[PDB]
Amino acid sequence: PLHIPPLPCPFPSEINEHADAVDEESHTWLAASHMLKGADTVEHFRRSKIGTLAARTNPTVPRDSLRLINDWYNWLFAFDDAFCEHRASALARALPPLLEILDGRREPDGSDAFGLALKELLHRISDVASPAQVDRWRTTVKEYLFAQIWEAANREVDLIPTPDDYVLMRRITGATYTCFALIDVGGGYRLEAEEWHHPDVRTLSDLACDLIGWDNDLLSYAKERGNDKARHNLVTVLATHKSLTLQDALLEVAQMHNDAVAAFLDRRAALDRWATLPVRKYVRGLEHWVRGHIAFSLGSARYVGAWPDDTRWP
Amino acid sequence: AHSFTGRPLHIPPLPCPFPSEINEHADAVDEESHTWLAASHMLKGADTVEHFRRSKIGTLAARTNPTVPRDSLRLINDWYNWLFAFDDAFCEGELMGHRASALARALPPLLEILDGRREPDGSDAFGLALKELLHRISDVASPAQVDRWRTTVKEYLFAQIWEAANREVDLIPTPDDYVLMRRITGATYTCFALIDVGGGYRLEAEEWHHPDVRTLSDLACDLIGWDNDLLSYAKERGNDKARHNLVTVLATHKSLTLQDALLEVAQMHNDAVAAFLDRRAALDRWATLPVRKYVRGLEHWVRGHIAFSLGSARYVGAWPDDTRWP
Amino acid sequence: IPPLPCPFPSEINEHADAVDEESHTWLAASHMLKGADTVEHFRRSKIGTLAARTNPTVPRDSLRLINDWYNWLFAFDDARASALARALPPLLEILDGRREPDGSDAFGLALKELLHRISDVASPAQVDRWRTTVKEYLFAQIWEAANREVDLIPTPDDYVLMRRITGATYTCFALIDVGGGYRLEAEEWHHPDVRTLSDLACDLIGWDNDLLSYARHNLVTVLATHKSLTLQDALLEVAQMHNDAVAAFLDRRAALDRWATLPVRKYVRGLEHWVRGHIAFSL
Amino acid sequence: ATSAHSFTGRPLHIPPLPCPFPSEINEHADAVDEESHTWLAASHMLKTVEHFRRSKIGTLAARTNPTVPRDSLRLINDWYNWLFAFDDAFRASALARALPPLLEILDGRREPDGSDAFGLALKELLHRISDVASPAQVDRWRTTVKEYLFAQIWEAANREVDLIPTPDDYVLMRRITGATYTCFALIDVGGGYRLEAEEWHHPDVRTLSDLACDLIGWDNDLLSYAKERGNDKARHNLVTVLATHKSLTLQDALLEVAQMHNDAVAAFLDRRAALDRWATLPVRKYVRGLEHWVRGHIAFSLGSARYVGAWPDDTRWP
Ligand SMILES: CC(C)=CCC/C(C)=C/CC[C@H](C)CCOP(=O)(O)OP(=O)(O)O
Ligand SMILES: CC(C)=CCC/C(C)=C/CC[C@H](C)CCOP(=O)(O)OP(=O)(O)O
Ligand SMILES: CC(C)=CCC/C(C)=C/CC[C@H](C)CCOP(=O)(O)OP(=O)(O)O
Ligand SMILES: [Mg+2]
Ligand SMILES: [Mg+2]
Ligand SMILES: [Mg+2]
Ligand SMILES: [Mg+2]
Ligand SMILES: [Mg+2]
Ligand SMILES: [Mg+2]
Ligand SMILES: [Mg+2]
Ligand SMILES: [Mg+2]
Ligand code: NA
Ligand code: NA
Ligand code: NA
Repeated sequence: PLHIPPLPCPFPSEINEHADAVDEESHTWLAASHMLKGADTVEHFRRSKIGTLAARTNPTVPRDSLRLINDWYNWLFAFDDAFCEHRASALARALPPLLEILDGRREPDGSDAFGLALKELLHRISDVASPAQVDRWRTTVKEYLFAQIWEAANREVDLIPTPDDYVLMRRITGATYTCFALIDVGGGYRLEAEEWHHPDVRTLSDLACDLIGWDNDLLSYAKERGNDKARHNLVTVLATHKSLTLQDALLEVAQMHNDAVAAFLDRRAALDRWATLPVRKYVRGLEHWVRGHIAFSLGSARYVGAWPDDTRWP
Repeated sequence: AHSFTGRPLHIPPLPCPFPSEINEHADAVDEESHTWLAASHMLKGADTVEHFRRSKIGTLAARTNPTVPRDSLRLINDWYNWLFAFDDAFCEGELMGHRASALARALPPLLEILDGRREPDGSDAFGLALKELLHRISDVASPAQVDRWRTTVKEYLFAQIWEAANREVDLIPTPDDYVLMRRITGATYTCFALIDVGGGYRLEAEEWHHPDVRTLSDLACDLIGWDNDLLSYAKERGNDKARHNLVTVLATHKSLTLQDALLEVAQMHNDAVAAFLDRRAALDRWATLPVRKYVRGLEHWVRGHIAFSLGSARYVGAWPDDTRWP
Repeated sequence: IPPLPCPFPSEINEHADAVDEESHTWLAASHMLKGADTVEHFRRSKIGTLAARTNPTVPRDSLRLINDWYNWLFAFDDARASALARALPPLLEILDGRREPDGSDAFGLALKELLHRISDVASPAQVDRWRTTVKEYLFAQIWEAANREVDLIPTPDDYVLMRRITGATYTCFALIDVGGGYRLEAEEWHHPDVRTLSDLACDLIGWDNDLLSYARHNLVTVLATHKSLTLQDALLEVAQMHNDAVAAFLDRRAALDRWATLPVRKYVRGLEHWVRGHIAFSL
Repeated sequence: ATSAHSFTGRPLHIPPLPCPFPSEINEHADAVDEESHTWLAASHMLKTVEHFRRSKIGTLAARTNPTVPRDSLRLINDWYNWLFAFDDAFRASALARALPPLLEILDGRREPDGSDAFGLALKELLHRISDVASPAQVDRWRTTVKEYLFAQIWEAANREVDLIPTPDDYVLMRRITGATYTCFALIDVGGGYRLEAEEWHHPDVRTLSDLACDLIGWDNDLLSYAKERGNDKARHNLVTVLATHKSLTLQDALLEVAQMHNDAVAAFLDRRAALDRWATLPVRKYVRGLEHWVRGHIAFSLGSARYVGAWPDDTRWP
């Protein structure tokens, strides 16, 4: 029997007071968008309680911010499942129409579910964000879209990516940065250029991004075995490239998690010496995101049901 | 050069009211930067290094950055030499450039170097040179400026996968897809990102990201990409059917003669210049000194680039002798 | 008394009466007011109605902080040039965040508490923005005393310039972005268009207060004295200046609308709420 | 001008003002100084002129701004000339009432009178700063000038009632009575760069700026003490303030100013080490600007006929 290692995290575990209402509202939005073809797919999303992830990762934001962020999470889950998760060339050639919409240079066709929804989200983000904040978000979305071609490339040649390549690319394949980009926007504040881009702030963002990607890899491993051999998963990557048992691969992912937490706490102590209020709120945002994501992933029907009944949990 | 049309082509004029200037350090820095490129071992062939020497890449750096001090010009000239060498050897090359999956899978080691997360291998000429340039930019730029440059480089690298995607299935991109992607496949934004750095100043978040500044930057980027497409068309017929070229795209998708394709590129250039002058008038009403300096930077870049493209051995020699110039 | 037309929205913070009571209790606890009659006058004045009408969008905690600051200003206004100038360095020391205040000055103790509470919800740049406006307001008081000391009515040009800083309006404009939980960047705040709108709004509030409250430091008196006008003609010229400033505000706002970021738009709506809310409170 | 022997009847020892900051001078010092002195002559602000010439104001500009290009040094040199002339040339009530016309010129709401030498010059300098600075940078400078002008009323208030100000009041007010902040406001402008709001206003950067401002004011007070004895009993001078309020001999007051100097240097180095952990390149250039200002000011003041000449012949120099 497999033992899932614990994912210790000293960060506060909180949830937005608007979780229940906004989750239902954002799910209804997703259903109305026609981004998902199957009624069964719509129901699987509903059961996953995507709005619980939104509320746990953004526990401080006002209701209208949570709703906007929840709609964005729903777009990403839908897009990730429907577009991304065969042939790198076909998928690369599909991107420019979407990039046109993202740059606001073209009206989507009436039949383009993903384009119509992305246009609406860009407009709604633009209503509550500065041009710098909008571009910050847009840049992260573009990197995410192009990162999906890299996943398609690995599937096309039927290779498990190497640890070095995977850990680098996992930071942008997961879209976590596109959600970090809405922390200040969601809270109604705005980090200045040298606040946002400060090496300490970037380092904490990168470690938070690693933690969320790796934590999802550990907990989503079981359901990913059912889809292209869990190719894009640190458990599969370490098992394959270090010739580990599944149990030892799970433990190595837990080790990398613990080491990233240690690295986060160290850099945070340095940042604490100089950080302004806006930077402190953003870093607390990263902490809520990492901890809220673990709470969500351990409890979501998206991940839990795929684990065999005899799997042990900490 | 062998003629590729039934009757001589007339290269249309590329009118531009922007000042045409050259950095006073052009001659000395061109030679210094070329020596740096040769010393880097990024280019394997002596013949390749010689064709780069003949192209006078430092003339492009000096014309596009005419105001910057010598140390700035040298750094920017080294960056242009990196881009020319990399674009020719990697992006448009036989091994990586003809399959989306191969090019995509080759990027992560380079991205690692770009993020300052890894020492290049002693034999990785492109990686060692990129690490050196990252460090030299970091010496004279704020973290926001370095990240801005790094972001434009990542956008450029990812964009190359799309070019490879087109080569792989042997298709000419449609006009709408090509004009969108041509703004990021050409690395022009990575050079715009060094205008404030080069001049010793720094646009703040809302200056850089202001819709008016982004619009002028996008129009400048269009002009440079299309102007390069017009003048590099002849040399590009010799590699991959000039697939990534507005002339090929319009000729193919609108069923135009090459002469009519060239004229439609010139019309698009004239439209972009008119759009630039219109948006510049709006920006003039609010622009701070740093924003005005950056926009003058865009104007110098567009005009200096036309002068380079009309005069560089990289482009001129591939045109048949019966080609009429503007 | 001529009308003061104003196309800016008239709104009130829903927390007006709850926070007015809380803030008045805070003022009574501060001992900044000596007389029981003065404390009762302040209670009945509903200073929190001015705070709520001039800051109608801010959350309750922001309204409470701003209401306490208005109470500090009104108390400080209620309580010669040389004496005034020499009284400032101890307030400045508290303001600088350089030393804890003595039990000795009620104004110092409360100013320190407000600085701490502003620092808790503002960036260092925002705190320094507010500090600068408070210093200018304090130094501006000396100028008023200078005129009183030699029994002079100030000239129109001197009065209109100094009236912008004698009234402390800029100290309240400095808490608009803070109160709303956002922050204008240096080049947003200091853009000539944003400074011009800030200055026109400050002009309007000062001139509106002068006219509605109508003595030596009053635009009606200044114009009547220096332009040899009847009281009625002085009142009308003040109303004309008001209408000209409103017109100037709308035209400059139209120019700003071309380029303004969302934070700048929110701030400018803040100026509009302040001008209109001030008139609503005064009437 | 001065005495052979001490006004105390014992030779006075001027304590050293130790400082590990590099002493540098702008390569354009001599040329720009002459040009700036010409400018001042042409302004008609001086009606004094010969002592300024001998004082070599341009040497202070060049020592305090050693890295800036020639055009920046010239602008800064003209501004120093404006300040030295104004401090010399300029009752609390009369002084307070003289400020608004100057404030109007500063805020562009008024043209100066054809006869207003100081207003005409201030207008020209504002426009020349505006030519090479962002609106935020111009407002930074404008704000420090206003604070400087208002601070002169506090000096007039003490003079009017004949009070020596207390150490706590004087030390606070000395940071704005001296106009030092108006010169710090041109460090980034002079260098062709610009600190962001949260760079400029960071507590570490404000602390270093305030300590640098303290150092320059106290160092000037120590070295200008003899000259200021001949002007309103050296009322506005830390030596007078400490001697009066802490019941010190003048010799012990000089030594206490040097102790405060050494304490401020130590505090600067400690805070600079903390700032080193986060500082961006523009912040590092500005902080190096503060160091050059403090050190260049000591070099200038110790060698200046403006200060050295007033001390008795038996004074013991460091
Ligand atoms: C893009 C997306 C799916 C969701 C958006 C919300 C989000 C950033 C969640 C954090 C978890 C992880 C990085 C999601 C993407 O990985 P992966 O594709 O392995 O997600 P899965 O394990 O749920 O399938
Ligand atoms: C990236 C590079 C090659 C040069 C760096 C300098 C630069 C941004 C030049 C502007 C011209 C054009 C956008 C070059 C890339 O396209 P293309 O591959 O069509 O250039 P080519 O026509 O010279 O081959
Ligand atoms: C304002 C002025 C005089 C010059 C501008 C240059 C400047 C800021 C010099 C630093 C030294 C000191 C603060 C001068 C003002 O004090 P004080 O009036 O005691 O100077 P003094 O000792 O030269 O008379
Ligand atoms: Mg997925
Ligand atoms: Mg995925
Ligand atoms: Mg997963
Ligand atoms: Mg290319
Ligand atoms: Mg090429
Ligand atoms: Mg080309
Ligand atoms: Mg003085
Ligand atoms: Mg002195
Ligand atoms: Na700010
Ligand atoms: Na000011
Ligand atoms: Na700025």
